[PDB]
Amino acid sequence: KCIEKGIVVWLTGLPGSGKTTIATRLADLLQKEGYRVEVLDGDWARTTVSEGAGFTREERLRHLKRIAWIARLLARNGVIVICSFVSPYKQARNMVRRIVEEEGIPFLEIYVKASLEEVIRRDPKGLYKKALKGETDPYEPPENPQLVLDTESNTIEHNVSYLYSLVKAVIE
Amino acid sequence: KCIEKGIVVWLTGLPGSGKTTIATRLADLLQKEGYRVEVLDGDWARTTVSEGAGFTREERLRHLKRIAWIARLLARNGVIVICSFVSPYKQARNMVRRIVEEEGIPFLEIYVKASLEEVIRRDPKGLYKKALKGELENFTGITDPYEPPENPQLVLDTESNTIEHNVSYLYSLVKAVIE
Repeated sequence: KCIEKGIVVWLTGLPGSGKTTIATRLADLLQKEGYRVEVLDGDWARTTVSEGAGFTREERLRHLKRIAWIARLLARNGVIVICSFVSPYKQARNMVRRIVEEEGIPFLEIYVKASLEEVIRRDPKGLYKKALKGETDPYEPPENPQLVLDTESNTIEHNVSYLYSLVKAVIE
Repeated sequence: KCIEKGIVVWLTGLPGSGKTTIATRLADLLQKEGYRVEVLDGDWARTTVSEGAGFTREERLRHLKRIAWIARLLARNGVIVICSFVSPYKQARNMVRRIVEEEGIPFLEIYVKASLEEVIRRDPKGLYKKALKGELENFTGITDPYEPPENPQLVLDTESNTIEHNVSYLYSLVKAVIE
């Protein structure tokens, strides 16, 4: 398919909330339909555009602005860009939104909601190793997310379906 | 317009050689013909994707590798990516080429040729302003001897030919490659 303008889908939520799997399944659906799609996540970024440590808030902010700009270039060239980043800070996410919206590109902020208690209770191993590896910063939910995907009340498939519906309502 | 895969046109040369003027004029030509085009240059990068980097040789590399990836992503989605950056080192440019070619994307290294004395002579006012405000270490013409490409896909002699002749010459190579 050859659409003039794409969109930016921003998945924000706690690590372990299952953001990437949702992003991944969404991408498969859209690609199968002929859409140009790019999934951008921290794993990818760490080795490519954001390689070079930095966990200071100044650094993460520079990292997020960079992602925002990359999503803006791709979407303005017809790509559906799906971003999966914890992006815990509201102000940071709002800065990302403005960069994308300045281009006239739709910015769909998706809150992938999971409970902090449940995420740590199911992964004591990971918490422990993050403690050993050098891991105070509370997650700030969106004030106006275009969608909230409750990963605990619904199945991954129904959540993917909810997101796919919104995407199509926007791009079709 | 719609093409399956784009290309990466990498302009390399000394600051002041005319790289960016060439990039923009070429970009204007292709867009007017309906192609999806993005011009990536240092001034843009400096306030966006590479906004807070120093200028150490390792810092510049991180930056160039980053540009190579952004270019690769755009190009694999049908975009003609025209790049104009300060990349005096062959190794650095070879690393950029590798990243692009890996995706199977054509990488055209264009040498915008102008001597060091020539770019200095061209812009006295500019030399003085960077020096007076201490924003040198950027004018790599001296701080980092430029290493010409061993085998560029094209050479644009900015001393012998006009910008019109050169933009037109680059445009023919680009059109020959994108079909």
